[PDB]
Amino acid sequence: HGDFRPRLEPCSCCFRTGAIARVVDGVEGVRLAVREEIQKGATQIKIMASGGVASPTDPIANTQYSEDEIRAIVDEAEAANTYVMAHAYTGRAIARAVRCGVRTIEHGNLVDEAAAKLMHEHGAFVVPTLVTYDALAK
Amino acid sequence: TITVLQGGNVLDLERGVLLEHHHVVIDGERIVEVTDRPVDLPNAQAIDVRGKTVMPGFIDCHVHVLASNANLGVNATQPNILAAIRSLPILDAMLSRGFTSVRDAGGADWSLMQAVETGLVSGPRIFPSGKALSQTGGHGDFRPRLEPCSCCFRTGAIARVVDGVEGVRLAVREEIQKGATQIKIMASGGVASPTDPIANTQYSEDEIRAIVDEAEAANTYVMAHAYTGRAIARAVRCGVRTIEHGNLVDEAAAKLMHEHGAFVVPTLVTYDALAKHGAEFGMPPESVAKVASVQQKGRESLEIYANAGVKMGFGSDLLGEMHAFQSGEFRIRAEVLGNLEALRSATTVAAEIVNMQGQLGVIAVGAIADLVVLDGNPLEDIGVVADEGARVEYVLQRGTLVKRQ
Amino acid sequence: TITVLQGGNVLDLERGVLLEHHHVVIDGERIVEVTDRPVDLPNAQAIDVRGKTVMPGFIDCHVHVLASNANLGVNATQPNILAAIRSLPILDAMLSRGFTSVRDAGGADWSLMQAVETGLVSGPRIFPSGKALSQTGGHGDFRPRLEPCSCCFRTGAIARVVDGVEGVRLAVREEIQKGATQIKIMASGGVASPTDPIANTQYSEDEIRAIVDEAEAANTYVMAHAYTGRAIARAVRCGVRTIEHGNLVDEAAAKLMHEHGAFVVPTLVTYDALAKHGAEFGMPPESVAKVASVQQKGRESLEIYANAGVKMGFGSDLLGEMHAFQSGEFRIRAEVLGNLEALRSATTVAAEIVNMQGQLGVIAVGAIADLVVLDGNPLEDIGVVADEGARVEYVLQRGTLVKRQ
Amino acid sequence: TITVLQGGNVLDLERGVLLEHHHVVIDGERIVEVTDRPVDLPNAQAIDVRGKTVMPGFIDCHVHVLASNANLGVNATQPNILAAIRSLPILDAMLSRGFTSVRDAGGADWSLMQAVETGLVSGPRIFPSGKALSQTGGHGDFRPRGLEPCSCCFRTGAIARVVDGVEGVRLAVREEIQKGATQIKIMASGGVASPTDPIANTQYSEDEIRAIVDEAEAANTYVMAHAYTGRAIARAVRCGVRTIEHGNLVDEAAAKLMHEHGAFVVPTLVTYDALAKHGAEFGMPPESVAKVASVQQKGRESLEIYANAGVKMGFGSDLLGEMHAFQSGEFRIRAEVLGNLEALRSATTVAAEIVNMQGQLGVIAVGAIADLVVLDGNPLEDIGVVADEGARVEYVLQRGTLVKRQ
Ligand SMILES: [Zn+2]
Ligand SMILES: [Zn+2]
Ligand SMILES: [Zn+2]
Ligand SMILES: [Zn+2]
Ligand SMILES: [Zn+2]
Ligand SMILES: [Zn+2]
Ligand SMILES: [Zn+2]
Repeated sequence: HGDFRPRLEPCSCCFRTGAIARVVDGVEGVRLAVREEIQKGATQIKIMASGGVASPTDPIANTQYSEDEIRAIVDEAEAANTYVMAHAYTGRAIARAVRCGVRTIEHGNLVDEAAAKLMHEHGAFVVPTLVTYDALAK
Repeated sequence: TITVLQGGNVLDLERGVLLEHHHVVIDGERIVEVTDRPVDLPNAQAIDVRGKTVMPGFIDCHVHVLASNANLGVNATQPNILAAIRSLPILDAMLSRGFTSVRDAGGADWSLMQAVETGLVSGPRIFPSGKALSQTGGHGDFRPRLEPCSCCFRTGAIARVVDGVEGVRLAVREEIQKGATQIKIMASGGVASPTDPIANTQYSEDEIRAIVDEAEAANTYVMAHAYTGRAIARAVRCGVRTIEHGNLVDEAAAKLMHEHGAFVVPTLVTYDALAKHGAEFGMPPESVAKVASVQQKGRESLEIYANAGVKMGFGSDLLGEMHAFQSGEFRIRAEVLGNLEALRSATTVAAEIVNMQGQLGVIAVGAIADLVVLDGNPLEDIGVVADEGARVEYVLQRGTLVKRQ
Repeated sequence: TITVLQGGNVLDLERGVLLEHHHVVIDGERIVEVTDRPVDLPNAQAIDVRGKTVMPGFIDCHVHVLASNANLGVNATQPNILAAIRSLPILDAMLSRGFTSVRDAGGADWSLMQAVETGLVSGPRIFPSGKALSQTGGHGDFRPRLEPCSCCFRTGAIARVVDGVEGVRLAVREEIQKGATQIKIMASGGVASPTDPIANTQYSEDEIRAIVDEAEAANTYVMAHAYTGRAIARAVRCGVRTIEHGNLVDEAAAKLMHEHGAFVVPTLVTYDALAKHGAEFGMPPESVAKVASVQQKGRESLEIYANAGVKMGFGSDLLGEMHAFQSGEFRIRAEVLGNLEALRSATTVAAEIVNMQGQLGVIAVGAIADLVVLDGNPLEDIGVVADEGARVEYVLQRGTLVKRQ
Repeated sequence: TITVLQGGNVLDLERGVLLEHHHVVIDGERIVEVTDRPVDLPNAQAIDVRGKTVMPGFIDCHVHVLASNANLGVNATQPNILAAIRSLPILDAMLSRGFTSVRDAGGADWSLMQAVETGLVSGPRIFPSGKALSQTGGHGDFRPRGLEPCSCCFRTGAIARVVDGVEGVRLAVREEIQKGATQIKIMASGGVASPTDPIANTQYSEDEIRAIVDEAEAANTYVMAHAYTGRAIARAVRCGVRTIEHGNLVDEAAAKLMHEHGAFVVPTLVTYDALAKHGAEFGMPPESVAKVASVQQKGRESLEIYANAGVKMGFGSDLLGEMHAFQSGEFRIRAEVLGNLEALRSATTVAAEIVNMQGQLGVIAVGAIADLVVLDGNPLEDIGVVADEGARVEYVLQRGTLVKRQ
């Protein structure tokens, strides 16, 4: 959901201040990236854990990151006494993310009650963002 | 507007009969009516299909559209534009043979699939794998027996070499970003590659599992090249959906396959072709050495699969000028299982493999209008489909008529 | 075997007259006889050409065969196999307009050349430049106004970016290894690039001299893109042999060009097309700001060149769907210099540019059978050529007949 | 629409006289009339400038807009988005003092230029250099005497980049021009604000400099060059650099050579006074303030040498950090040696020539761009009406529109 490359590859050495996301894969890759972000003084960690609307190549129904990666990220955030926030639409995408230990779910427009129940139980929060969809409608 | 195939004998595959003098009505790209009514045609393109079999367009679940010559090593090193050009005839010939859809097993990309869909290029609908994943020294590694590798994708390479869990994870995420519809791996040694004996397994289980997971994360599946029962069993246990070739199964592995709900796509016709014109068409001499063994159990494997109840899809896997023999696989399969089965393999079972059950491989209301009009009855003579081409005189694709023969 | 175009009016260009009812005799790929003899036809393919002009195939000295859309930036970034596919119509159309040879000004390679020569693909013989050389921020640099840089050659890319004496030396050596027939460089600001104003020069004299040398070492020459008299003069003084566009010469630069024996290839049609459909066909707004100025002196320059006695070749340089207007350059030139000269630019002078003196661009004994058959006389009505292919009904290429219209 | 400054005393600079009660009529972004012919347009938008001097807006030929603190080492290492933010008050303040154009001498890029031109940000028009070119250990190289690691990407707070070698510089110039520099800045000498280079010695080979000049000329611009001594100056000019920065230690030999080649100078005397008082105080390293003692001596003196050899002089300040406030003081310093006509010429007619905008800026004439300052008093007799930190300028107009009311 953060990869804005159109449908060749090798990206990009260094960070543009206009960039929302960075692209990192792999357990050691994410682990580092979280440590880098916390060093640079983030207060919490955002990940994309499902497809979205604003990115070119990902349909919304599919999931992002392995459970190993997400678990590594949640651990590195907890290690710095903070939490992970996670962008995620479907109940399938939410449920996994929550059980990997993420604390807040962003958007969450397509929950079933099963995933909702799991959220409540784990004590995870949701941050709906309904207004953006009406604006992107018009 | 709107089209009617009138007076045909519509092949219904789940009941296993022709339905004579049934009309089929196409609106846009979809089939709207199948009936033996006198039908109410005002502004319909009538095409008269009296006493000729009309069946769903064929689906081939294992092609390499870009294999324009039998030495895959030298196929990879041909210049890009030239690799692309040489695939254009291959795509045309397939379509004229009745094949309105193909699953490409490494080579074709999303661009090629777009080129047929926008109509820039004549061919079957492509379901591209992107590039097959291969471990180092694997069935996709075409380096001879020193190697530093190679940081740019040649458009005529069938495969790419990637090792390790994060390596393969990233490669799948790449391939799906570039727009693969499914993921191909090499889970065993093969024939067309320099260094791997056929009995050996490829990729650890951690690698395969990682790959399967990334495919499922993008709501698709992994197809896996595998010969022996050992190489098949572990691939299926890791979660691969379709097995390619599969010539050396035991019934143990077939039972496991059936239990997991895994498909096979045998490609027997490629071994018969590689037998006759192997070293002749420029495939390296020690690769034709390996081709002797797999074709033996080839027909025998078909029986094991049917006995275990494992669904079987149609596949050629022909390379280079041997691409002509594509339709002969129908015969090969009809000789072992009934020619009802042979036709089912390329239609209903196929459509399921590519997740288009109800969309392709069946003449029914709501389905896509990918039709073949056939001079004769395939249900009694398999030769009407299995003769290089010959006896197919209409090919319809997504509503429109693309071949008149 | 053997072919006769009988009873045509053969255009002889150095005398400037039609030769009525002269038969032309083709054996293999070569012209064997040109005569008004009743000719001794036993087994020849007679094609009747009574009352129709037969002239050499046209040679366009500046095309971009791969420029399939007007934004050369986005052209570069389109997928490889698509870039290749999309050039096929472009090549086909050029030929059917009567162009049997093109010199490609960056984009096309040896593989494309081969595709047409082996007859895998329809179109003109190509004299490929490989990739246009361009300094950073130069006319072939398509990055917008803090830049990371790439390392693999996209097949839609017109240019590559190389700087430094050694860098350009290596680049020339590389291009010729890959099979370039001549070397293209950008020696000045242009129109189709984002960051360079047209008035300024590109590459040091050191870099250009090195490039020319590496060219000459492979017994070929350099073609140079250049507008103003200042940018031109220094390129000629470094020893570049052809000068592309050249819209803003003064007579001091023209005189020098004459003195050194340097050609020009103006490309006037492309500015008229970019005038009408510039921002309309997807070329960036600040590039069409730059197209206003160069077309002004465009026609005027031809007179300057003619006056100082500088040999002029035919060039279109059209991009994207504007490729159709190719023949229109005949009109534009015929309106300023006679339509003799206009025809000379695409035949006798053109062949000299590509070093095929006596091989192409002349109907004579021993020359290559690249013929156009024309319904009308171009020596009086230039429109019989300059009408997008309307009045050309036969195109012969290396002996064989390729267009019947 | 249309604007009139009415009844102003229009400074004409080539004659050196006020023209009292002349009206100046702006249409769009251009000046269309300077006259005393009563103007008849009610549709206009008018501003009463009775008994007030209206002159062209000032141009400063040497600033570092991004130098938000006096330690250029630590300026380079500040986070990007902060580096940007902190330059906004600097820009806004320069504009209020009457500077409507500035030539940035490394730091500011094309993005900043755009930000003011599209009006996203308040400040003078910028003529960006991008980044100053410097050799290793050069006036641009802020690495301590170690060492030799490091550096990947361009920090937006960095004044310079280090590049060495003929091809290296050639490529760097092309890069800088592609990124949208209007001219090229190089260090051709030791300096004051860098750790390792004593001011006496020269920087860059003649091959390097001459390659730099060529690439700049190929892009129809010029090279500006930082140099102190007559030795360092002469060779720079021999290699074809068009303007020389600072130049505090000329001999009349170099000056004469400068006049001959048509090369300009931009002294920046004010910065050395500021670094004298508040040098080590505002956080510039203790051995950089050791170097500042010497250059200010010959500073005032050099002005006379330049005048004598007839070498054109442009206004420059080159202030760092909070010392940015002293910008206008450079007028008084220059007035005290050469006439205050000359002081005003340096920031107008001469400056606009330096930035190749002769006739476009620095002159109130028909067809020129409407960059105007309205001044309470007459600078031709009291230089303090300009040299007193924004005190006596109550109107600033930029490309037609009014941007400061004070
Ligand atoms: Zn989000
Ligand atoms: Zn295979
Ligand atoms: Zn295969
Ligand atoms: Zn050009
Ligand atoms: Zn061109
Ligand atoms: Zn300086
Ligand atoms: Zn400075």
